[PDB]
Amino acid sequence: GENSAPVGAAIANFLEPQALERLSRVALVRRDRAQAVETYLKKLIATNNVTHKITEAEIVSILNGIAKQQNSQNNSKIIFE
Repeated sequence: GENSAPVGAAIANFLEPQALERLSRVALVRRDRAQAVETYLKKLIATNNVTHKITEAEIVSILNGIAKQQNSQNNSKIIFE
């Protein structure tokens, strides 16, 4: 209750009921994917990105990217030298 936000409560309220259930199902098979979804939300809110939440449409799209992200790659901002 209240606006305490221990650690995961702050991000738990930034999700959808239907989307939350989906994340639980995927985590059962691939926890790595579900871990990135929960960590991604906290990353955006903790950083500054707080203009939208994660719905069933967003969670499915991000989940697909999460699995694809782990495909032997580590270049994002270090490609200018």
